[PDB]
Amino acid sequence: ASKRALVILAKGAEEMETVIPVDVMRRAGIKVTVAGLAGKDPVQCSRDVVICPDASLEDAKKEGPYDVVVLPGGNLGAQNLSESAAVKEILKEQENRKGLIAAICAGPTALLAHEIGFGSKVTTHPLAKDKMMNGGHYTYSENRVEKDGLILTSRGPGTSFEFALAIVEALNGKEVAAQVKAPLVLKD
Amino acid sequence: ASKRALVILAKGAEEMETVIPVDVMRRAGIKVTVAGLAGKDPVQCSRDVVICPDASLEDAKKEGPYDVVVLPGGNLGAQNLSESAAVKEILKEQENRKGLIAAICAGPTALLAHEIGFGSKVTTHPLAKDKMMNGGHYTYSENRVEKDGLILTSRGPGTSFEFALAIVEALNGKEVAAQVKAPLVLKD
Repeated sequence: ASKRALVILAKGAEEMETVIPVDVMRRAGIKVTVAGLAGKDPVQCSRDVVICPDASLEDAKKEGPYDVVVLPGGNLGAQNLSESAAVKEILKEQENRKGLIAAICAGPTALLAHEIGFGSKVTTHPLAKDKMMNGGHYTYSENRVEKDGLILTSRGPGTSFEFALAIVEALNGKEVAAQVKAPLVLKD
Repeated sequence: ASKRALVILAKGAEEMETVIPVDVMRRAGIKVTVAGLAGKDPVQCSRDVVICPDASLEDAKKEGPYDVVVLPGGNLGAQNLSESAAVKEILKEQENRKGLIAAICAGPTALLAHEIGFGSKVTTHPLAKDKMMNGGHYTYSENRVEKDGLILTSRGPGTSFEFALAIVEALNGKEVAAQVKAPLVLKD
């Protein structure tokens, strides 16, 4: 009866956008797997923070399904996500089974690369808007967090807490999100 | 001419309170050393995120002085900081040379353990107030970020961005803090 979350961690990911959702989701009682795109080895994030993943993506792939798949941002991280065929397969499968897909900052651009969720309203970092909108396959929003159908997107490192709590509310409900939020000492 | 920051990372530290200041300080051009209290080996944070430190504290100790020493929170992390004689020596030396000391959430309780900065106004997580105030050696503030003399404190994971930007403003000035803040997409 435990919800499961997959966070895909590639070289160049924004470490804040990785750690905040993992931490908050685990506070909400969600079982989170931090999966390394390239294997089990430690991952050097964009600001040189080095994180050890829980598992390789190859192994985590075999322990699904997940109630949410989480794509952090970081320009080089998102580019690595966008080029990986394993990500394509994971995302296409999640879309087909109507599971939640969550991406933040530059992360949503991996959705375009993999032809995921065309027609949805999405947001990105302002600096990633042009890339996301190439072809007009999505409708753009400037909301700090945007959720359309099963696609949940957010704008940047500074929206990471709101992004993570939206995932919690989607998986575990508004009351759990509220309970997890209070000890964090967020402003609003 | 490069400012230097030491972040002391112990088992049980709050990983969000560790990664956010490191990332933001590096965006501000500060040279940050993430130093592991127990050695160079990977550190399991409070929500099971595993971070690889840049160096052992023993080695980082020899490459000072630092313009700021940063104590993350997390209840067990702060307890490990409070029990370490190496932390005592590092903090006492930083106080004597009038360098900045920054602690967040439960981190400030290590200051009391090590008799650092008595008489200053400080804040903590609400749940750590009673511990910090044992003996009446500090004056308590409920401000989200508090700075009195060379002691900079903050309240919780949700204040981590404001805490980190206050460090930047203290070391590099208000204009650099403002430049680093804009791409983060913070609300206020």
